[PDB]
This record gives sequence, structure tokens and C-alpha cells, in this order.
Amino acid sequence: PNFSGNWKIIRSENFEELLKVLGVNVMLRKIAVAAASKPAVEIKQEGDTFYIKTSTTVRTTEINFKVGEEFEEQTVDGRPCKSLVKWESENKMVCEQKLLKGEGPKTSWTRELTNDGELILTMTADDVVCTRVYVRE
Amino acid sequence: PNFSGNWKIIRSENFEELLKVLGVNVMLRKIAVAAASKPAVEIKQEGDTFYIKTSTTVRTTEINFKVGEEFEEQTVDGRPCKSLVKWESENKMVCEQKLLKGEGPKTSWTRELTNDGELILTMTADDVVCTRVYVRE
Amino acid sequence: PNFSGNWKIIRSENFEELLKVLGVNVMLRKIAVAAASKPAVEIKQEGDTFYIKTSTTVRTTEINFKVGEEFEEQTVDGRPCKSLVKWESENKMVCEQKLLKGEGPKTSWTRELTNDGELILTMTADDVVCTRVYVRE
Ligand SMILES: C=C1C2=C(C[C@@]1(C)C/C=C/C(C)=C/C(=O)O)C(C)(C)CCC2
Ligand SMILES: C=C1C2=C(C[C@@]1(C)C/C=C/C(C)=C/C(=O)O)C(C)(C)CCC2
Ligand SMILES: C=C1C2=C(C[C@@]1(C)C/C=C/C(C)=C/C(=O)O)C(C)(C)CCC2
Repeated sequence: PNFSGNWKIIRSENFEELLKVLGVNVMLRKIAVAAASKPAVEIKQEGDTFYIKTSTTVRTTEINFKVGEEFEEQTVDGRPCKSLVKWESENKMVCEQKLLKGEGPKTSWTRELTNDGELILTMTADDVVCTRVYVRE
Repeated sequence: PNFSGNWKIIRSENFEELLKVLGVNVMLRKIAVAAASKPAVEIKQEGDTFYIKTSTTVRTTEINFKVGEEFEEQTVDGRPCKSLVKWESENKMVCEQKLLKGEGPKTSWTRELTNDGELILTMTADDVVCTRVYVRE
Repeated sequence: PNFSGNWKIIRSENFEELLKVLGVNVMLRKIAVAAASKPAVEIKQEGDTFYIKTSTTVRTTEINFKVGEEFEEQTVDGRPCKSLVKWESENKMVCEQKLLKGEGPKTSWTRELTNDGELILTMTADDVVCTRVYVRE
């Protein structure tokens, strides 16, 4: 496997629908959709240790985590949560998220490495799944 | 008293009117209004020493200050200023702001802790006062 | 010469046209145009060593470089590039940019100090030149 690399997006579906579900307002959703159009994803994997940077021209996020070990990050909409990543399999990690404070839709995300040079990111907010596909830059 | 805690907003009035006064353009005002809708305020008080973080999905500000002692921050619209906070009373601090460079409307802000679990933030730009009320998250 | 100082803008032309050329989408272009309206440029020069901070209420960039020595920054649109600055003359430095990864329009920027208290910034994206003029704040 090895997720390491710079990734660029090629396909995306249900991203706005996912934001609507998380109650992001129309103005913020418009900015998010425009910015998520050309992100730059940098991933660094050394064993079960990952570093994932996701840059856009308006908002950038960086996560550091070790698989199977709980850590703190934020939901797509900017809410702080407790996250635990695990290997569903050799090439697919799954992440369950739990909100530190407040109520909200149930969220998670998965990252998978295909055998043909793609990285698939799925993000779920209750019953809405956004799928984004990337290739090495 | 003790301002410490995570606060969420419940009421707000005259925020856009305040921005208009500070000459913020319509596009920026629209983004500001959309982002200020659900901020996350983190406050840490240890004596007369405060740390106030105000996060939104687009722009986040952090201030560190000791009451009665001049420090450097920015106006709501992003202009650098010299600020001095003082206790108007036991539960209310007042902040006078003076622009480092340039001319502009006279600005200030006050934070007050009520006896019923609310934090009140007022922000003034000349004769416009924006009032925002928060409760513990 | 000596570029050091805080600069405010007085004139600007072709900024949106330049962004269109770089393929920035309409939403991002609208936000960029609104934010670039009142930036705050801080420049620090100690010999051939420069530090240029450009703040706006939405996005801020900082570059550190030594003239004639290659360094890493980003294009106006947020793309990482290898940059080498050189003195075209006593009061004018020129910067050629080369994209780390991917294809794109040919970009560069120049900064010039006039004899009447202005700083001129030109930015080029292929055959579009944006000119921005500043004065000391
Ligand atoms: C500019 C963005 C904004 C948001 C999310 C983001 C970051 C766009 C998302 C990009 C992704 C998810 C890229 C990727 O992973 O390919 C919010 C919803 C908080 C709203 C504020 C602006
Ligand atoms: C996104 C924001 C923007 C601005 C202010 C802010 C930060 C919204 C303010 C939130 C507040 C005041 C929250 C609170 O204190 O509850 C500016 C005017 C610079 C314009 C650019 C975007
Ligand atoms: C808010 C800005 C945005 C952009 C550029 C910038 C930074 C506006 C530029 C200001 C300049 C060039 C100021 C100056 O130098 O006077 C992008 C195109 C990435 C799009 C996202 C928002």
C-alpha cells in the first residue's frame, strides 16, 4: 500500500449534500464547494503513523494520527471531535468520529488505496456519503 | 465570576450594521455574517490574565492580555490597534482601542458575565453597538 | 532604496483578469477581489535579505528570501513554486516562478521602489500583467 504522496482530485460526488446535512449555511457551502474544487492533499505514512494535510486557498487542515489510537480533530464542518482510525483491511482505514461537545449528525470518513493508483475518500454525515477520488500528482 | 469556559452564541444584534460602519465591503460582510453565525469561543482566565480564542470556519482570532495592561490586537475588521482592558466592575471588563496607523471609527468592546450563566459581548464602532449573548456549551 | 515599511494600496489594475487567466473560479475570484481591496503589506529588508508579509482579512502570505538565491513560495492562486529573485536594477527586483508540480500559465512578479515614495508590484500570468501601486502607511 503506502498512502504517502501528493494527490489531486479527479472525481467527487455529494459534497454539498453532505454539507447541507451538517447544517452548513448557504454562503459557507458556496465557499466550501468553490475551494474544495482544487485541493492539494499531502499524505505521509510511516507505518501506522499518518500525517494528512489538505490545502485549499481558503481553509487548510492537518491531522496527525496513529492507527487504532484515539486522537483529536474536527468534523468537515469545523466541529471538534474524538477520532479513532482503524484498518478495515490492508488498504482501507476507517474513522469513527465522536463530538466532544454538543449534538450533531453521526460522522465518519474512510480512505482507501486502490490497485490502480487512486485514493478514495468517503465522508459520511448520517446517511449521506460523499465520495472523492484522487490520483498522484 | 470567572470567564473561563466554552461559549456558544444565542443572540446577536447589529453585527452587520457595525461592519458597515467600519467600511467592510459587501462581499466580506456577507462572509463575516455567515461565519459569525456559529462561532466557538474559548476563554481562559487565571486572575487578571485572559486568553480569548474566537473560532469560525473562515477566520479565527486569539488574544492574550492582562487587565489594566496595554497590549496589541486587531479591530473586528482586521485593523491593528493598541488595546487596554480594565474592570468596569467585578463582572465586566471594558476595552478601549486605538489604531496604530491610520484613521477610523472609534472602537471598543466589553465582556460581561451575568448572574444567570450568560456572557455578553458588546462591540462599538462610533455610535453603533453590536450585542452578542452566549451561554456555556 | 530600502523597501522596508508598511504599505497601503492606492491603485490596482487587471487583478481579476490575472486570476481569470490562472483559472480561479468565480466565487474565489469574488472573494479575492474583495479581500485584495485593502491589504496591509509589511516589508523588511536587511541587505539582499527580504521578508514580505501581505495580509488581507481572509488570506495572508509571508515570504522570506535572499536575492539571487532560489526559494520556495506559492503563485498568487495558491500553487507551490520555485522562485528566484534578482535585481533588475538598484530599485527593482524581478521574480521568475516555476511550478513544482503540474502545468500552468507562466508567472512572475516584480517589485519596484520609485523616487516619489511608491512601491509598484506587477504580477504576470502569461500575457496578463496586473499592476498595483502602494504608498507608505
Ligand atoms: C474551504 C472550506 C470551507 C469548509 C470546508 C473547506 C475546507 C472545503 C473542503 C475541502 C475538502 C473536504 C477537500 C478535500 O478533502 O479534498 C467549511 C465547510 C468548514 C465552510 C468554510 C469554508
Ligand atoms: C469570518 C470573519 C470575517 C471577518 C470577521 C469574522 C471573524 C466574523 C466575526 C465573528 C465574530 C465577531 C464572532 C464572535 O465573536 O462571536 C471580517 C470582518 C474581518 C471580514 C472577513 C471574514
Ligand atoms: C484573499 C485572497 C484569495 C486569493 C488571493 C487573496 C490573497 C487576495 C490577494 C491579495 C493580494 C495579491 C494583495 C496584495 O498583494 O496587495 C485566492 C486567489 C488564492 C483565492 C482565495 C482568496
